[PDB]
Amino acid sequence: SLELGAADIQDLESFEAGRGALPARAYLQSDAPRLSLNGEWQFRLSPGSRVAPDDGWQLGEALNGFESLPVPSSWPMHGHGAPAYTNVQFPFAVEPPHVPEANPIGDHLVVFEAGPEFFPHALLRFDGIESAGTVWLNGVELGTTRGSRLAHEFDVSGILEQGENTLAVRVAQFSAASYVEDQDMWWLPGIFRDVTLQARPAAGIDDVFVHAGYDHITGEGILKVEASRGGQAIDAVVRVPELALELAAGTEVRVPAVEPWSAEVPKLYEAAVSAAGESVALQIGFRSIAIEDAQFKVNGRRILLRGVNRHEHHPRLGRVVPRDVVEAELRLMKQHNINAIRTSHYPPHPQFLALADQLGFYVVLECDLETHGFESAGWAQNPSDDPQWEDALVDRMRRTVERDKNHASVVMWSLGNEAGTGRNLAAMSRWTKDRDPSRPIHYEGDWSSEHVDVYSRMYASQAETALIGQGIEPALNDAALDARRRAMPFVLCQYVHAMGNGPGGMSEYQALFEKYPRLMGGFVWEWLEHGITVSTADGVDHYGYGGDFGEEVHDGNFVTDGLVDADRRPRPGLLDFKKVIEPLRIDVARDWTGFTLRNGQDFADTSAFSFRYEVEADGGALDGGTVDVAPVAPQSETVVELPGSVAALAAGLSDGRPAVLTVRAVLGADSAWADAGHEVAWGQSVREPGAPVPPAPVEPVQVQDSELTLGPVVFSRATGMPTSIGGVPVEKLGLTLWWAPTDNDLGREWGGADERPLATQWKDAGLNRLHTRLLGISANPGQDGGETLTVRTRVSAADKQYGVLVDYTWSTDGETVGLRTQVRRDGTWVNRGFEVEWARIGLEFVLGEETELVSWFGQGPHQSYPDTGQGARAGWFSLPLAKMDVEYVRPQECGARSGSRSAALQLGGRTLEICGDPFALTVRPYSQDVLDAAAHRPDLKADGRTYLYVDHALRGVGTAACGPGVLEQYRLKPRDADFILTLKVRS
Amino acid sequence: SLELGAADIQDLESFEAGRGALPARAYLQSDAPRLSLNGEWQFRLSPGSRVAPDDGWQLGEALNGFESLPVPSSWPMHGHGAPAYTNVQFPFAVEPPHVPEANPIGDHLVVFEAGPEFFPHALLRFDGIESAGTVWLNGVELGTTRGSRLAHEFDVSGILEQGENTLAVRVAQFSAASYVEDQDMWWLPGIFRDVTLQARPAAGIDDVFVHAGYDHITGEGILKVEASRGGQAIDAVVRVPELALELAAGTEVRVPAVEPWSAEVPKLYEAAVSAAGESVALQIGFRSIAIEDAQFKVNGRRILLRGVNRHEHHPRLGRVVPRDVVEAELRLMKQHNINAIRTSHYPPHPQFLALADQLGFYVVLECDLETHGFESAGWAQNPSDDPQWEDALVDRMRRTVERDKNHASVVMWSLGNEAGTGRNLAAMSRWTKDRDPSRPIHYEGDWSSEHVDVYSRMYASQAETALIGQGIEPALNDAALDARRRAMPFVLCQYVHAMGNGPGGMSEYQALFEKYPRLMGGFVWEWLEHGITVSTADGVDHYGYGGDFGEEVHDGNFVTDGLVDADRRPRPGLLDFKKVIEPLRIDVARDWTGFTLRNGQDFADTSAFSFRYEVEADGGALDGGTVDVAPVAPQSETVVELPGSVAALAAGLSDGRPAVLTVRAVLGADSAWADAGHEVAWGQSVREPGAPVPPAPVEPVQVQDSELTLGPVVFSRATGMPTSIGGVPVEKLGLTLWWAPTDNDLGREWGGADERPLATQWKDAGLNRLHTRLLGISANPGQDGGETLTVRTRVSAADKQYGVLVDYTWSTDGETVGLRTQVRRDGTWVNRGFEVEWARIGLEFVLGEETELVSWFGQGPHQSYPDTGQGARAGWFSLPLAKMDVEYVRPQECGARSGSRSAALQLGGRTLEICGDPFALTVRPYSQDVLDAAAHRPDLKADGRTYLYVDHALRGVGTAACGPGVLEQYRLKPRDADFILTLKVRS
Ligand SMILES: OC[C@H]1O[C@@H](O)[C@H](O)[C@@H](O)[C@H]1O
Ligand SMILES: OC[C@H]1O[C@@H](O)[C@H](O)[C@@H](O)[C@H]1O
Ligand SMILES: OC[C@H]1O[C@@H](O)[C@H](O)[C@@H](O)[C@H]1O
Ligand SMILES: OC[C@H]1O[C@@H](O)[C@H](O)[C@@H](O)[C@H]1O
Ligand code: NA
Ligand code: NA
Ligand code: NA
Ligand code: NA
Ligand code: NA
Ligand code: NA
Ligand code: NA
Ligand code: NA
Ligand code: NA
Ligand code: NA
Repeated sequence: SLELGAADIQDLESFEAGRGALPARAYLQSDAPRLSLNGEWQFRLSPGSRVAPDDGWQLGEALNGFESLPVPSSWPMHGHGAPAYTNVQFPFAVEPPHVPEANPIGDHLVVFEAGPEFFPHALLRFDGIESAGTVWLNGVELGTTRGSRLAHEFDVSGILEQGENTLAVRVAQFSAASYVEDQDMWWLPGIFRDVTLQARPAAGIDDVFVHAGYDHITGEGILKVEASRGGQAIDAVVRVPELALELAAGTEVRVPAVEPWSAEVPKLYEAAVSAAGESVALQIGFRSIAIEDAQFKVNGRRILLRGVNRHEHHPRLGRVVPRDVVEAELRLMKQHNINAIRTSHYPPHPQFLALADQLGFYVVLECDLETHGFESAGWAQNPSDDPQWEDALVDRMRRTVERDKNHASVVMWSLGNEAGTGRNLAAMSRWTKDRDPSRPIHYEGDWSSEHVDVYSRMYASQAETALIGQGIEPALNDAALDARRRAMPFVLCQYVHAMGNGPGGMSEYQALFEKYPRLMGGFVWEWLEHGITVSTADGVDHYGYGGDFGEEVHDGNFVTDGLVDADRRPRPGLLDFKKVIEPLRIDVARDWTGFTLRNGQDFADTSAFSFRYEVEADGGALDGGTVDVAPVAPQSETVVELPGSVAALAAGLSDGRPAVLTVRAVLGADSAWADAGHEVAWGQSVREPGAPVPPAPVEPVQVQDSELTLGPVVFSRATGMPTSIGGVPVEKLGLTLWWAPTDNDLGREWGGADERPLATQWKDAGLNRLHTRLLGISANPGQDGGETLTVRTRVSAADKQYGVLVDYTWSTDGETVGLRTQVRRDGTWVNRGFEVEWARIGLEFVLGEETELVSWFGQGPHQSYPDTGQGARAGWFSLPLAKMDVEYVRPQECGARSGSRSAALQLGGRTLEICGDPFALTVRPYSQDVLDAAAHRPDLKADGRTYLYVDHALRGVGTAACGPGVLEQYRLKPRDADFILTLKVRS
Repeated sequence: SLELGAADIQDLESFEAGRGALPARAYLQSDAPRLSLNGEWQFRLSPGSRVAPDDGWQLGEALNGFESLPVPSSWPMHGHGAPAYTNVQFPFAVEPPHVPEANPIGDHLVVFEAGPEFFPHALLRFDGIESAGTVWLNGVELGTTRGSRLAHEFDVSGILEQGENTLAVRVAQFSAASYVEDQDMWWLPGIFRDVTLQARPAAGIDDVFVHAGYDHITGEGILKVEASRGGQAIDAVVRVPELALELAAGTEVRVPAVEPWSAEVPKLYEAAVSAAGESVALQIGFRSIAIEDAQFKVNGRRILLRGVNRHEHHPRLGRVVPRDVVEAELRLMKQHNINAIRTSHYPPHPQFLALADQLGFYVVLECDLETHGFESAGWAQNPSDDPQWEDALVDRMRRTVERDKNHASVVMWSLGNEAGTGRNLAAMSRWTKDRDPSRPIHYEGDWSSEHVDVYSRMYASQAETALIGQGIEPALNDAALDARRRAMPFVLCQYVHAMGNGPGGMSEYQALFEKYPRLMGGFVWEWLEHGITVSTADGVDHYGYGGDFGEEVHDGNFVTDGLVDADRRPRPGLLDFKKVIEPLRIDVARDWTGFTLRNGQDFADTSAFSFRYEVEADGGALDGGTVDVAPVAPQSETVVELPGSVAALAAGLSDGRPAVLTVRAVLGADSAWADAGHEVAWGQSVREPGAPVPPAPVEPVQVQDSELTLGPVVFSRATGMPTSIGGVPVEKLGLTLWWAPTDNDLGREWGGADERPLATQWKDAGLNRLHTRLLGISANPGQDGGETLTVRTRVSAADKQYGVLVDYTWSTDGETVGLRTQVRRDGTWVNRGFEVEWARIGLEFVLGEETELVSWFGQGPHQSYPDTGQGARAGWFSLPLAKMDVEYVRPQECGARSGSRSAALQLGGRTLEICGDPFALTVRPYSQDVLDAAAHRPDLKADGRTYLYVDHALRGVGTAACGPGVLEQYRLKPRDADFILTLKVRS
């Protein structure tokens, strides 16, 4: 046997869970001496095991080819190799347990000093290594690590020396473990979490298991704190000063009156567990979880999960998320009404749990297991059902549970994600149920739900969710399993996929969640986009995605699919989600005399809120103030009278004059996660402006050689289009039926014989390449000598027989311009045997000047489409042109403001005003073809023009990239239509 | 009605065949004064009718914005606008008869002088205007033209002035006529054929209709020459000096003994038809066409059509083909055994016919009609069935027939191409049959063949052609139509689509054509690639295709689909076609004592040929000479003894020594189309070399730290691959299963539930991204202390479970290296539910040095794949590296030499020799990924390496871009395989 590297590769191809580590235990804050070894290490990268040197480097002499690297790190984020993104597909041939030849091997080394406090006994702790580590201390092999987001500890007693020590870690990117770590995220090798030296004093505490239940009938806590050393129960004293408790470890007691823990009221009691040589600090939250009557209950009450799936990602540091970023993003979640987190799809940093305990989230804590890439071969060779993987998979679940078992915020254990079905998942479940019966088990991969306590699905349609909510879903074939599952509460562990413009359809899910007790709620996919910061030539920063790093196989921008960008800037979808899940419902009376208030919280009353009202009209705020609301109990509702001045305004206002009454619930005092005045919920009553009044057509049409003039409008006799309106240059006016496809429009709509993405249906139909033919121009009798001008056109596409006849009828009294647009189908809009859907029925004005400011009356300030925009409230808004856009990583249709009644564009010295029955408003400095063609934001370029879109109809955006497409009521099928606009130019 | 251009557009949207022209007539050479107005004209381009100026330009004063342009021209070939390519799809919305707003309008003007010989009567002739012309002379509108490849004449009597005249022509690119001119070719507006002034003397001859039949029983000609003036029969004298004839026009006579016209013997008699004021010169070919017993017969004999479809294209002049290019390309056709031409899909230049008469081609003369783009809407609005188009379509057929009716070479009239079915096609057929019953009618669009005389199909499979050949195809539903069609002879008006690497499957068609009398033969699609010369930045010329000129809709390189490139350089497919259709069959005896000779001609014996033999061995030609063959009658065969020295050589040669006997039929004397010695047919008998002798494995394996040495081979212990062989640096050695897709591999294979193109099946399966894992390296006992080296690998692709185990076993005696390769499937090669086919089973050697020369024993000199290479004969060949490639416009797999037994690559100072059982040999200066990625030839770049491909198996190339894919016997399904090679390096 003559090839090199055979021994290294045999270890990497091992089915075992690594070797030499201490037993799995909790992460515990203790008074034992601790030394962080984080800092600047030395690093050397080789392309595979067979050429990785065996040159004595572990002794830190002859450091040929090492350079400085921070640890913790995801090494490709610091110029060593490159990040690589795949969703489902493995980036290596699928032949477990074998590894590819191209397998980055990273050799890490650090020299440190240990004082006498680390003797005689100490350990080394590694909180994460992707994917396989071998650890040496002073040349002595301690062992190996498997389970990339799991902790490993190694005893260094007798190996650690007083004074200088040399720690060496060889890390392989790929190993047999990669076959069970196929999460949809970047592949990023490294020592990416803390490395810590911990003294282990005699008579200490190795592990602690807190049991802190709550009896909602009596108000009592039920407390038992187990403590062990070396795997044996030990005498320790547990002290809980706030509850006046001093008790022995290992004894169960009843605490007469505790305040229970929930995400809404995350009450924690400080406790210490003390042995003669070591003391552990704990935060204890008393809460009990029960499944009863097909409901998921905490402390005796059904809860509603308002969740997100949280990955660990940083755009410049990879899997290393700095603590201040964690703290800020959790506050941002609370500020957007989120109360639940799924740790997709692996345990988080160990210090994450205390923050979730403190700030208050219901946490689904998920084991590091996903074998999704085996699905394409019908799950042949799936690790989850292969006996050779049993010890490895049970070890993952054991380490997951042991680390985090003391945290009140963890309300469910999850076995993993998209790992199919099989005997090893059943083993993991059995192990967990035996070890910790206090928490229900979650796993979506096995729909029969045989080895779980809740029924979990991902992206089940609103329709199917409604059936499950009513308990009337189709039965399993096994009647015993059906009876069990039909009696389980139901959770969407992932739903309303938040990629790009979207997600649509959130309100239809939320109405079900709030109506049906069996529906626990849902976790959006996902919290964050995994953008990675890159720069073009000339150094414009932007986010990159799959394929931007030279990957042979990748999944493009499917990793940029979140509610916030990688720097935690909200996408519009987060603003809408906040409103959809708001925990108070405020229904303002149409006569402005009061509002109905529903408290949708599970435990807290409304005493934390201040209730504010404001009345706004075109001239500004007319009135505002606070109203005193007696605290409303959870799940209750009341009517609140508004002060009489508000109704008096409603009475006085002229008919047709717009006015907006807004009632808001804000924090009355600072919380841990937001300041006093932070808005939690709102409701509105709107007095809509009257429909626009088209002008009297008293101005005649003036005929020149090549132009026509009608009041302030000049028209080309060659095209029938205006060339200027009140001095504003017009380069083009035409009908629009299409938009630059969203990420959702690039997804297939499963169901229906046509499974082309909508973007492809549009391209096949020519909707992205429409052309206009002029049929005629004629003047007609107006009023008092005036005339109207009718321009008749037909819109179609090359090689197609279907079209729409579009008639524009222009009128003017010299100041206001009336524009009537009439659209009539000419031939059936069917292509390749399927009906052609439209994006919109609208007009595109291309103006020959740049727009500085856009103002409108409608919804805002952010974008809104028919099935989104919940967070866009009624009002008057004004934005610089640049802020009308949405900085999605792949540019796509975005920025429409649906429900507009009036708009004003400032174009230098003139203002173009537009009024209509509800229309969508979009304004861009580049064309739709530039938007569509652009793959990254630097591809967008302003051309000195204004592209103004006025839509009479729009389709929704749905979630077709993953899950339901646009629901029927928001789809736009071809139809005939007519609509009126008025236009005015002020100088 | 206020829009501009309404009158111009109404004329362009007219269904009528234009106006003001003289009656259609023949193109006739006459002694009447003629003046060509070709030369430098003045030209002005406008973007559409509505802005085209009406500024008096037709009077040639105030020439604001005109510049010089040659006429004839296709104006986009001279920098005015751009060529645009579509295949089927129309480049404008389909709403006949309406035209798009973007419609290039070209205003042409020339001033010329007319002498007194053009008075009192003269006409102006236009032999082609694409697509709509309006003609003025001295400001007087003469009329308009429709039918872009048809002639129009206008009477200028009373309008032409003695002295200076001003001719003005406004030409619109698009008109209602564009809907009936949807040929797959470039859209190219212009005045693209001759413009001629012709005097019309009193007592002249306006039209002539030659009727020249042949009675094959008596050998007599049957002659009647009709002559008219002003639509009335006239007294004229017909003189045919060579036949001693002086006869009256309008009288039918029997000529006692003529020599009949055929493509093989294109006998023409010079004749003159004379009235008092004008004389016409004619070339008369006596031939009669008959359909009898389901056979297409000329002069009493069934013929075999060896055809091509000929478009008119020039890479720099567009639809203008210079006469010297026409003459040369026709000679090139004859030089490649072609005897028939279809004028796809419009009449050719009027002077083309005399050349076809003279050089000898059977011509299918096709009317300018194609409505293919209506098929996508189920032929809704198809002009061919719309009564409004009847006069326009009958006018096209009338002008087609009248122009060319006197030419012996025209043996069938065709109504058009891909125009569906309908009443107007039936009218065209009825008109033609009434006017000229001497020629059968062709039209493939109506398979029922109700209004035609032959059954025509395009790209019918070899299988279906065999059924039709035997008269056993499925019946039509109408038994009367079935009886008629089953009694028709059958022609493939298009077959073996010649796009890119290919066409495969030609031999299977040819065997049928020669076996079954009902099969008339076939016309390849097509003669030429319509490449257009363009240049990159830095000025490297290359051909462009669809999309290279900014087209919104286009069909890419589907216009580069010919046997020759646009400059008439042969593609390999033409060299193979020449051999497939060779009109003599030479079958050399295996004992080299003689050959069987079949004369496959229809009329001529073999007396025109000299029969040559040559014997070649490794050292060169051993013997050669001529053999006297008594002339063999058409459709007969004989055995010819070879001189005894040839057999004596066969006897003397050592067993296993390679030797090639070639017998060739060459022209014994110059012809009109080639020189004496031009090769027409050949046959060979080959004494194959013995299989290679692997060396005795007497050399041991030497083990170094990171390398192994086995005789002259050095191996990496990290990869198992050789790093040098006899000092030749080796960068990579690995298995190949894939090739850079051909144009055919990009086509769908209709039939079978999998209609992905093969290229897509390969991409989905990862065949374009294979990776290799090393399993082990070990030495084994050899002979006399020597050892063999076995390297075990596995080849697969990321995210796939299927692989192939590949074992390489190396041996050496210090000079020769033996390489045994064993391939074993590991898992089923099925992806997406369908079996994955392979391109090949071979090896890729990447050498670290450039190759100057490639020599081999096998077939050549050009490329050969399993279902091609008919023209590649056995022999020894040697080419510079650059000449191994094939300059297809879109680079793709090409250049393999199948059937190789030995190869030698000169790499500077060393020669690498390879021997094997038959293998395919390819050598390139760039990798397969560069080849695949390249869209035009300048994308290819040499990287300083040599890419050497040795294939044990290859698949065929088929014709899947249009018509049959690879036939079953040439497909390469996954299998297990083993093969031996020997390698030697000479310095
Ligand atoms: O973004 C697509 C998503 O699809 C789900 O099936 C998966 O569980 C998620 O991890 C993510 O990949
Ligand atoms: O102010 C009410 C709060 O209720 C919590 O349960 C939630 O996590 C917060 O996001 C906020 O909605
Ligand atoms: O190259 C594809 C070919 O397809 C045929 O159907 C057509 O008759 C030809 O003109 C050419 O378009
Ligand atoms: O030399 C025989 C010749 O026969 C003709 O019919 C044919 O057009 C030529 O290409 C050549 O084959
Ligand atoms: Na619920
Ligand atoms: Na994703
Ligand atoms: Na209050
Ligand atoms: Na809204
Ligand atoms: Na885009
Ligand atoms: Na035949
Ligand atoms: Na073509
Ligand atoms: Na002879
Ligand atoms: Na051959
Ligand atoms: Na290519």
